[PDB]
Amino acid sequence: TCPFYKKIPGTGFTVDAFQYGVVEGCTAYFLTHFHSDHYAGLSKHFTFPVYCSEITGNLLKNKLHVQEQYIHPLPLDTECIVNGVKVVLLDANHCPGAVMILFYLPNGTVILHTGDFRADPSMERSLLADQKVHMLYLDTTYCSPEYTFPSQQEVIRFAINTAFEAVTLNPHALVVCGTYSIGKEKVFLAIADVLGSKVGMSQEKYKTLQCLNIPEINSLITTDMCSSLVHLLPMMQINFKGLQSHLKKCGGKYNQILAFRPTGWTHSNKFTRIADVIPQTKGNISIYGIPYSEHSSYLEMKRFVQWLKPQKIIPTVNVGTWKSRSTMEKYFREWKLEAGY
Ligand code: NI
Repeated sequence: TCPFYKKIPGTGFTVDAFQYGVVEGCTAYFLTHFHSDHYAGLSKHFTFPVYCSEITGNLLKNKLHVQEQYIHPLPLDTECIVNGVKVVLLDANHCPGAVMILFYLPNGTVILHTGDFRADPSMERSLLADQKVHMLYLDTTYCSPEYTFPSQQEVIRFAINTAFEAVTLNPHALVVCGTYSIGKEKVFLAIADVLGSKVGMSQEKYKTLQCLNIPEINSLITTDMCSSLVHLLPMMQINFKGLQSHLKKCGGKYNQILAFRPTGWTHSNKFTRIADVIPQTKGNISIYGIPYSEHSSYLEMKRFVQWLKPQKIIPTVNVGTWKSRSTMEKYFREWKLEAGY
């Protein structure tokens, strides 16, 4: 049974609600992005209309085999009528194809559903500038002041400078980057660009990347592992055992691995600056955990919400415990008292 925070009142619409069977009264199922917790339940046997971005619809057709007749891609930043209701899709600054959804209800209420997002001041000059929002369905993943991390640009500068120094010292070093979903592609693309290499990967991951409308992608990635000195592997394999085993497979081309695990936040964020980050090392293998987030920090979230001034907030993450729900409600009231709405 579908929870209340996935239903849009006064419509036949749901958001990210594919794992509940046939939802009573639902005429259109929206999908914000192609991450497994959000598409859980979709498959080639799905027979109701799915609304989404073009990139999400490429992934639904090629990776999950959803039939074409049920995929309804919408352009971004463009007013569209769906089943009698005006909607707009906005870039969520999350993974490729991820959107926020503005719903203009027939009674005059305006609802923003952020999906998953990383708030940015550039959103203050989108189509959100133009009118008031009554209800905000908010990605609260990091809604507590302990959740701090650097800008994505600082993180990428650290990664590129670390990889370029290692491989210039030792031209026989291999760079490996962990992945387990779409998102965070800038990590491995920026490192391969400074090294003058294509990125090598499995046929399954190549297929996924070919769905993402990245400019000049054919110049950047390959399935020919032997030709490349930046490899992608499953995130589960980014450990000393898994990396040893991969180095065996490269036919004595390499004698060192430098590996990256883009995580979200970890408690090593509470003490260490990005500049001061060091790897875990065993023999000729070194592993860096780098804090590349595709969700809002606490401060980015608070800025967005204090600018938007919604009348009501509905969290969509961390909703399963009374302690989490009470913590989030306290911060919402602080923000509102401080800003005066
Ligand atoms: Ni996500």
